[PDB]
Order: sequence, then C-alpha cells, then structure tokens
Amino acid sequence: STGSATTTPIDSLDDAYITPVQIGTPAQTLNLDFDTGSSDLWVFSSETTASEVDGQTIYTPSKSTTAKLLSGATWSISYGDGSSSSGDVYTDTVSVGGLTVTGQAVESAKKVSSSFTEDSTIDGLLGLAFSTLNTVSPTQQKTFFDNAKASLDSPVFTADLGYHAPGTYNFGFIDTTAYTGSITYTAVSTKQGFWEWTSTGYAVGSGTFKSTSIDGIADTGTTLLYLPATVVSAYWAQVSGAKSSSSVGGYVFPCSATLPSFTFGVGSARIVIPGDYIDFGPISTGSSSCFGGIQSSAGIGINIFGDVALKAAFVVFNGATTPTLGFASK
Repeated sequence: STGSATTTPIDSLDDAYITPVQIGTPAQTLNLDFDTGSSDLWVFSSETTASEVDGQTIYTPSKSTTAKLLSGATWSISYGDGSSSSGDVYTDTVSVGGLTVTGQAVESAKKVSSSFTEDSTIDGLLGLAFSTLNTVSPTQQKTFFDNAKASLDSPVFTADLGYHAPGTYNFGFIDTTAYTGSITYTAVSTKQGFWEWTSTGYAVGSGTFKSTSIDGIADTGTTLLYLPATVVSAYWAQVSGAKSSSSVGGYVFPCSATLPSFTFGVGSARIVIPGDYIDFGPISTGSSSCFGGIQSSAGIGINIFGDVALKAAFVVFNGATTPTLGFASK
C-alpha cells in the first residue's frame, strides 16, 4: 500500500504545516502537524478542557464506531518549545492520504498548553520519530508509520515541504518526479529516538564550503534551522545590521536586507537554502526588525534541521531495518 497527502503551511511564514488525517468511522478529518521529531499522535478532542479549545476541530471518540478506549493508558508530552499536552488514549482507524491503519493509538488531549490553544489551525500532532519516544503509559504505543510499515510497498515516507506553498507527505513510495538529480542517503542514529544524522558541513552564500561534522535531527515539527553558534554567527555576519537579541530571543536582521543562501552538506551532496527561506518577517507587527530563520542551538542540546532546511529538499525517511535519511534537491 501507499498513501499521499498534501501538507499546507498554516500561515504566510510557513510556521508549521498541516496535513488532513481521517480518524474514526465515519471519518473525522483533523488537520495534524506531522512531526518527525516526536512519536505521539494526539488530537484535540471532546475530552479537551473546554477553555483550552479555540477554533480547533476536535475528535469525538463516542461518535466513532471503531473507537475503543485503551484502558488505563495515559500520555503526557513536553516539546522543545515548552509547549505540552496530555490525556488518555483510544485506538481507532486512521488514514492518511489513502493509507489506512487500524488499531492506531489516538491520544486524546484532556489538557493542552496555551500555544496549542492559541493556534486554531493545528488540531493535533502526528509523530513520525521512532516509537521508542512514544509517551503512552503503561504500554508504549507505535507511531502511524511504524504500524503502517509492514503493509507499505517500501518502508519509507517522504517529506516534500513547500516554501510559501503546499507540499506532500508520501508513504510507501518515492516519487521520482518530485526531485532533481539523485537522492543522497546518509546514516541515521536512532539512539535518541530521532532521525539523527551528521551533515558534512556548510557554506554561507557564495562562500567556500566548510567541511565539518554537524550532528542533528531532521525535524518537520520545528520551524527553524538550529545550528551551532559558530555556524550561525558566520551566517549572520554576512547580513549588515544583523545581531543576536536576547530580548527578542535570537538573531534579528533589518527587514530591508537581502539574505544570503545557506548550504548544508549531505555526504558529498549539497542542499541550498535560498536566502528568502531564512526570513521570518517582522518581530512584531510593523517592525522593521525581522526574525532570522537560522538560530543557535546552544542550550537546546541538539542541532535541529527544521522546516527551513527540510523545505529546501526532498527528504526520504527510510525506515528499513537499518534506517537512513535521503536528501535531494528539488
């Protein structure tokens, strides 16, 4: 089997992407944030504290003839941006882009933190990291991909995120029309539960490529590209007037600037992030200070190849017995 679903930016900045997901019988379609940096499929629901729901579409398990309470199971997750959610668990039928999994753990939120409430466009998350990170207790549950894998034509999914445009998540096949050149595959460590890999270096604009190993994670659920302070400083040094602002929380730059590209290495291959992808717009409405899309990972504890990086590529998440990651230009 295969599936193919369009993923759509939630706003004009590509802050995140939502993908429609069918849950239950009859289907309840929720728009979920596919997140290769976590491993829980959780949804706003009829169980979510009413004051914490503001415009989201909810899953109502009592209206699904295939929903079953997973007795005794609870979940609770905290993300790198400080947001969190928790609740109980149902199993139900879940379909993405025509690919159906029966008995998928659907984690129903009883509580969500303010950032989730405040984002009316995201009805929940669909985790695509390794199931070892799944938070369901006392019986850990599998991700949608893990459950689907054996049925897939090939044990892969691909992320093809758009810049200010829709893109695609495919399951079970590689669309050879969706990228240019070849896909370069690179090793993955699953030791931390992430799609963790090592970039071979970087370049800023038309500058020379610096060969240096940068371990980080391919994380569709993180907006920006978080890299070591040395790398980030080298990038922003090429933008007149750019500076790190403690008050704003990162590098900012004059909105009048034209940003240089940023290249990262995948083996001997190179992925170029155009400068415009690195512009996250005014820090506050009407400001002429703009927020940068490349930020320091110092004090995160890990480098993160988030959407800024991934949307410059066609990315293969190869879930074979030994997982790997592939990147192609597009």
